[PDB]
Amino acid sequence: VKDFDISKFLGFWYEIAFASKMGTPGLAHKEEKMGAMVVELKENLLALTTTYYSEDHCVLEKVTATEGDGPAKFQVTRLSGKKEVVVEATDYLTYAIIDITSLVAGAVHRTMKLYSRSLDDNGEALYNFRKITSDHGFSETDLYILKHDLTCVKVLQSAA
Amino acid sequence: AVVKDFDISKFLGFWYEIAFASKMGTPGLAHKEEKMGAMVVELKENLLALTTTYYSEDHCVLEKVTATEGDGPAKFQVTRLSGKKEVVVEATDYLTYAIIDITSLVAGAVHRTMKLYSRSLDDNGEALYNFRKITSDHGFSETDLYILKHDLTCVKVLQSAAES
Ligand SMILES: CC1=C(/C=C/C(C)=C/C=C/C(C)=C/C(=O)O)C(C)(C)CCC1
Ligand SMILES: CC1=C(/C=C/C(C)=C/C=C/C(C)=C/C(=O)O)C(C)(C)CCC1
Repeated sequence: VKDFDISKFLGFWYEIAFASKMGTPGLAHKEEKMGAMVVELKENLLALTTTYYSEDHCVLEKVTATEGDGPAKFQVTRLSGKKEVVVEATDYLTYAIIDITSLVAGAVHRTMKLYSRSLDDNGEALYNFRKITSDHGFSETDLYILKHDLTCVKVLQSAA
Repeated sequence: AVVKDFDISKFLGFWYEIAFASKMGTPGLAHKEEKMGAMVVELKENLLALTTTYYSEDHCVLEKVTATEGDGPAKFQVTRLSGKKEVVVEATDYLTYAIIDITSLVAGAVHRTMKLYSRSLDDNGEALYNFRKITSDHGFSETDLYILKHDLTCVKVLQSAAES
């Protein structure tokens, strides 16, 4: 996305689907639980709190992202384990498809996800996710549509 | 029928179950573990012999069953000791997929289930898109759709029982 403006993406986002190779497984173992994300802007850094299911438990991760050479490219430096997240597509109103490249201590991981402001009528967004991820080298076998168990969402709604 | 220039000749053989809708229931789907479902369609004479596999938690079940035509082209009737089923073909491109509507009678649940069959395991994009639109205007929420997990353990048992 060239013309990007983060004021528009602040807040609570529901993780609808992900694609991973890768697955182982993671997420879930058984049963899958849905994930979610909170985007805040904290002192010119993007402060982020995600939740997701991981072998028997709902993980909560709080992270910081610094903007990386314009537009919709962000970078998360973990203990010298980088992640690179790019906004691939967005209609600026209901959904955003994200591309994550992470280096988890040697291991490279290439993830794509579909976030949505809503748990309902995500069909157009889902169809675009399937076109874009096949374009990025993922097959149908690599896409996971999250089951609508909300336990983790609810945990994140409450606080952190 | 709902599609009206249907010929079963076009639909014989192997099909994967890609998604279903049930209300819501739871868981449903399946339970745990989702295991991919599938079907073999055989034309005996005056009868459609169908053999299905699905995960009934402890194992993959192969179930063989018969269907007869029930006036109007795309409509079939299958009777089981559990109840009768009216299945109708709602949509098809005649080449890669079919969306089926099942009105069931299993001892009292006047329920419907819609299922998406496909010829293939990839490039189901447009079929899935359609399926979401049709299930939507038939009373189903996104919550009621079940996109099947690509675990193929039952499927390979179906393929192989039919293969050899
Ligand atoms: C969801 C989302 C966004 C994501 C931002 C970041 C920073 C995502 C990081 C993801 C990681 C780091 C995932 C992982 O490791 O699984 C932005 C604000 C672009 C647009 C609105 C929706
Ligand atoms: C899949 C499929 C077809 C299905 C036929 C029948 C007879 C389905 C019965 C389903 C039941 C009886 C399901 C259940 O109870 O879950 C036909 C040949 C129309 C078109 C090609 C794909």
